[PDB]
Amino acid sequence: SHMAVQIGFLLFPEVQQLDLTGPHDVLASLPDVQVHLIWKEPGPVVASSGLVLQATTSFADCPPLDVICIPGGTGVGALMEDPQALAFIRQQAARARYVTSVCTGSLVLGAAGLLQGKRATTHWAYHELLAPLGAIPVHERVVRDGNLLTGAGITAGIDFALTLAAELFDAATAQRVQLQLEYAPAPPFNAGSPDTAPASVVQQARQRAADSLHKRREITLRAAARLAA
Amino acid sequence: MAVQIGFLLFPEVQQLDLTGPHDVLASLPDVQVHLIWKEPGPVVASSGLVLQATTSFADCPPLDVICIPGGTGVGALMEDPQALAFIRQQAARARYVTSVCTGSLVLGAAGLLQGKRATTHWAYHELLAPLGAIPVHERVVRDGNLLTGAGITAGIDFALTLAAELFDAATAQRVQLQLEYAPAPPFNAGSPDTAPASVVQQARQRAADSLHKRREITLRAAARLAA
Repeated sequence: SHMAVQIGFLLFPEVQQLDLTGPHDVLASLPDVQVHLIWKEPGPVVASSGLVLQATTSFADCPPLDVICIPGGTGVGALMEDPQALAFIRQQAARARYVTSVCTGSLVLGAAGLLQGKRATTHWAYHELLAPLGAIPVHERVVRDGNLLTGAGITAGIDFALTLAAELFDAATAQRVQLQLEYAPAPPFNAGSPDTAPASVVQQARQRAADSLHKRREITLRAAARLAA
Repeated sequence: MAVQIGFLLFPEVQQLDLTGPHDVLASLPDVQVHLIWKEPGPVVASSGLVLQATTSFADCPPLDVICIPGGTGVGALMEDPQALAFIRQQAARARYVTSVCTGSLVLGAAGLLQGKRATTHWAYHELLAPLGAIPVHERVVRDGNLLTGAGITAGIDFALTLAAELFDAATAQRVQLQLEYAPAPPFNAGSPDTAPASVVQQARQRAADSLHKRREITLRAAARLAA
């Protein structure tokens, strides 16, 4: 309807698609919501896995949003230095009811200046990059600070979206959606956190990310310098 | 030599049934993932999210794994002879025949659950028995080379289970850590056993019309298998 809650996800090249599609299916289950997928122009955008998604609106045509949500992925590094994307995020955040992200999407919020003095989380492997952007880093799965909600790595988007559902509506509605999604997880292994995974697995995860971390650290410090000037 | 994994992408799919497993499995080495429909091109999910099929039935390579997601659109598939014949064609040699949520009802309509242990979404579980399955109330059920997952989000648990079977435990653990899949749901309402009674009543009330329509489709599909 024309009174629908307006929810917008930034959809960018090399996004981690589950960061977006998990929350999307949770939030699209709520009453009278309209969901936008936003990029520089409508059309196909290819996720890091090769899955093709479709942006529904441009920055210029996007209506004022009640919720803005930034997913993460390999493509965040480019977004952290994209003045057009950062300007759009800041404009929408001025009036959004909730300003949100999943995984390394919080680094984009940081580059936009929206984490200064705020508690936030991100993917476990990139958590150290929050502090240079002014955030108070919190090692929890879903972190709230006022109208800022941030989720941790990839699959945390589902827990994040159920938390957001309860704030937009109420606990009963969020529970109904949880039941419809049969979200009673039973992972076959206990390796979802660096604290519980086998040490051998964590060490490989850290080394496989080392080059990306060093590159993102330099981008992060450039973005921080632009906030300081 | 790459492992060929195919998902059936159909109109009115529940997209998370597909996109959850897709991001898990596409993270593995030496795999190629296909999104299959009658023709390549856009296919709109039940939420309005637009996905893109990458291959037609005819161009799909022989699959190591076939996976049927669920959603509103399964009712049509259960009486679509082309889709059912394609599924049987690929199941004949696939190493694994699989589904998530109400995708197992499509496997049932194709005749592939006869005498097998299987699960589905909690609200439609009663429809497995008329399709010949032995219904099991577990989140991921394996019977030989058949793996079925329960409702929607069970696809993530299903996909990690499958990853370990295709490769090994260490490979599945690496992917689990990259996905930071250590869930901490904000409520305990993911199962009819644990949700408040008021929430269960509302969820059942909302599913009632779909369940009735699917009771009727299921009995026609079963009668075809019998005749």
